[PDB]
Amino acid sequence: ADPRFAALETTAGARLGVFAVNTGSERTVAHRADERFPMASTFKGLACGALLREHPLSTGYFDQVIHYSAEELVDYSPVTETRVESGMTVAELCHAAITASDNTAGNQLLKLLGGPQGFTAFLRSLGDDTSRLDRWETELNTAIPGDERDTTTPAALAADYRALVVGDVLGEPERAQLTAWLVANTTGDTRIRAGLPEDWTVGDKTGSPAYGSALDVAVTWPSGRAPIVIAVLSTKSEQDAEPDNRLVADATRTVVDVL
Repeated sequence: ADPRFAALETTAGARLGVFAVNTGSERTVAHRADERFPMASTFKGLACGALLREHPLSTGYFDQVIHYSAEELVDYSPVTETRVESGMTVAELCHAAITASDNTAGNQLLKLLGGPQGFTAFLRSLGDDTSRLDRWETELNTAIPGDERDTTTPAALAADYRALVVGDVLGEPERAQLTAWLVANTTGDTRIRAGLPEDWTVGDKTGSPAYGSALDVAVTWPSGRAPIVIAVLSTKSEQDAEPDNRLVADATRTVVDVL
């Protein structure tokens, strides 16, 4: 393994999990890639993918309006709080869940999927027998060390995003829309995006649960080359620790250098 990852995590006082795959050559880079970390808001992109697979755009399903109540609003609901009166279409909830990380939007997608259990069943349907979602927003962010609830691994998370964005799990309109939402993410500018060459196209989904956790998963296209899928998950030993965005960016640049 490349010694940069051990130095990165030791200096940052964090446990660092990395998995990246060049989908053209199949070369990989892995550090703690099979260890569990919180999945947290990285579930939101997968939940959109699950709904897109269960209800293709051509059915009209994404045009229906969900009339969620004000009582269902949880902490950090930047879009959904502004639309309680009118409701939001499923497509708008997906946009909010991915690009703004809206927590009520995430719960609304979970409801349509049959809750955390139905979402986890979708992960199994991708061949992911490791990741699991157990709770709703915002309890799923507790990130207690050792607790397997609401966890993934760098390798499993990368595989799932690869299958939905690069691979052929979804139909073509659904794959394109999921890709567009990830590329339009607004929450990731200091994480994986900050470690990549400026010219690469990037779509990503972040999360920042407790225990100083900084998570990001991305698909990136170097100019005219096959995409690279990158998962970088980090967490710390103290509940109230500070997430380290620059750790995610630095691990990403290390991946670029190795691949």
